[PDB]
Amino acid sequence: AIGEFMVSLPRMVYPQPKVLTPCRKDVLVVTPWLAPIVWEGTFNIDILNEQFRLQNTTIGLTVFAIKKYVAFLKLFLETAEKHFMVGHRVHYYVFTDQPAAVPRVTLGTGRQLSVLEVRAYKRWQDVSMRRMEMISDFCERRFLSEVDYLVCVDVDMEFRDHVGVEILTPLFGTLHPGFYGSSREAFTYERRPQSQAYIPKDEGDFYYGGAFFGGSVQEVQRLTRACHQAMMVDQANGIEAVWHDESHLNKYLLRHKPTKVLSPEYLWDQQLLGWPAVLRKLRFTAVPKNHQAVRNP
Amino acid sequence: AIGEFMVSLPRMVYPQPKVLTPCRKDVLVVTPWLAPIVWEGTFNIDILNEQFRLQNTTIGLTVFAIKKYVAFLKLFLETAEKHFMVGHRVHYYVFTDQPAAVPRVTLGTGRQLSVLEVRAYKRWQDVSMRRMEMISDFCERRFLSEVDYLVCVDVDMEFRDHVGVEILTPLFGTLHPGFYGSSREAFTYERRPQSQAYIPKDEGDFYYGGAFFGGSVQEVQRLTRACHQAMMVDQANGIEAVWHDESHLNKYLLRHKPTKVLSPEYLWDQQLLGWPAVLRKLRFTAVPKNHQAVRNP
Ligand SMILES: O=c1ccn([C@@H]2O[C@H](COP(=O)(O)OP(=O)(O)O)[C@@H](O)[C@H]2O)c(=O)[nH]1
Ligand SMILES: O=c1ccn([C@@H]2O[C@H](COP(=O)(O)OP(=O)(O)O)[C@@H](O)[C@H]2O)c(=O)[nH]1
Ligand SMILES: [Mn+2]
Ligand SMILES: [Mn+2]
Repeated sequence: AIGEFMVSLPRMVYPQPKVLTPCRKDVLVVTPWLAPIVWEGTFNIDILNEQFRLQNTTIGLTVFAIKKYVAFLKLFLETAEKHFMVGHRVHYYVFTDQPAAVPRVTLGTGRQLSVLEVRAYKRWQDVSMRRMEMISDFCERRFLSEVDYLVCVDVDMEFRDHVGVEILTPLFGTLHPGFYGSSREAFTYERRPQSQAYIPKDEGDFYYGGAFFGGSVQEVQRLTRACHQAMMVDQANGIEAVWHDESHLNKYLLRHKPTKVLSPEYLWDQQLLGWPAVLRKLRFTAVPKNHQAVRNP
Repeated sequence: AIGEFMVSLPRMVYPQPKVLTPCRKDVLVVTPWLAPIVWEGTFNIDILNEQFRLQNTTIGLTVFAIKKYVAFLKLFLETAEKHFMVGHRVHYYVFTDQPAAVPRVTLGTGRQLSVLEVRAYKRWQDVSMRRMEMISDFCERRFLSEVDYLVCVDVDMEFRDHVGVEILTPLFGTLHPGFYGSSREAFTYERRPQSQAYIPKDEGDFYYGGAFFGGSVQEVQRLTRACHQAMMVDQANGIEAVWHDESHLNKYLLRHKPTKVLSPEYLWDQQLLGWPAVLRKLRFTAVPKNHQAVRNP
């Protein structure tokens, strides 16, 4: 549940925090609005696991596998079983136009998977964008009654290392791996004022990735509905934002600041970007794909 | 109010966060449980002021002025008017055995003061300790219906610099200025197992000061009631914790981790400790006093 039951941590033995030693010297670990930026070295997972297990936390994970992207499910789910929220209650929600294509992946105790059938749009842009509507449609259907937090990710990915309760918070976004070191004017925000996703050149905190966001069910409902409604205004006006759902996500998180930000450890592409010294772990990574082949019949 | 009304920030122009530049190189700015540690340089007050003003936030400030400590009220309140939550709604709650001794301090718009008459205990230790019971007694009386957050401080103090909405969170404690650089075994926790405040030598995150804590009304109610109930168990067992309410506060915050920690900028004694380089601002500081004289007839 969320809202903090009154509970007490047990005695624990762990290293004392070091007030006069920074946990990272190379990166920003807190935003200007006092949201943690989650990097390895910022958290003691044992403390966090205790806190969230005592609250009996259930995490939902949404993933869309539409048309040829069903091919990504087996590795996605296998690796989620190794690395995502292990020890906590997990409910996977696989949205697909092909239920019979969902692989039979063996789940650990306390973990379940539901298949949600949805329609397939022709254009990959529309498939990607309509995730906001579909996630918002399923808050009342399932999520409010089944999970405490939702984590909403791309399927063309694999887990390689721990992704756990350190991410959980009312609202989070993830630093896009292409832009974490970039100046805001280089961010690929929507720059046309005729779109609802428009962000001027002198605004913006971060460039968040569309492939990994989440929060409490309430906050995810708000985000997804807002982004969908904004998309529909754009469609009525004959404009499609340059990066689709990601552009609208960025507008939303500029205006509604996240309560945690995940570092690019949580959203990476090793083929394109290697393994920089600033990433102590590569947690959730792109699986190589040929856009043209996989997005079209 | 608290619980986040759906609201949007206006357009704002401010410096871009620097992902690859730490906001402080000299101090820890986030705890191992991902609570911000509030130091100058960690926050953009303009963003935070927007967030909290859009939620129409009201902050209660409790202060006890019992027996001779009424002498501290005028400077406390005058300086709070200059530095505490300016621009936000504030409700001061002055607990005293002498209502006629509360000075007539001129308040800014949107700020009010209530005088709450309470009994005076003989021993200063009991006066200090019984604040927990009294704060807890006033959650149902006033606070739940009047304020969003409570800030609970010593009176023998003055504000010298900004203390604002950067502190606000469900539950906060403050690093005691005598111990922020100390190892845990040097912390003056209660070390006798026969007290409810007992903390073993291999446990503890920080040594929090009894003179400055707070949070949402709900969380402050929980803390104060727990500390009072623990005090009463100790009294029945013929033991008084070594540092009184501070010892019980430390036990509570070990077991129930705060969601922000304030640096010693927020609780300082310049006479005893000077102005170290690590303090960029001295915000809330001790007023010199002679313990023996001021605590006794
Ligand atoms: O034919 C498609 C196109 C997209 N997607 C979903 O939409 C997400 C976003 O698209 P994609 O991963 O192609 O975007 P990219 O990471 O390349 O920007 C995918 O991970 C899938 O979950 C899908 O299921 N089928
Ligand atoms: O006779 C007394 C003793 C204590 N206090 C209150 O209890 C707080 C804690 O006591 P004190 O400041 O003496 O503790 P110290 O800061 O010296 O540890 C004071 O700030 C007052 O708010 C009081 O009002 N009258
Ligand atoms: Mn993708
Ligand atoms: Mn004091």
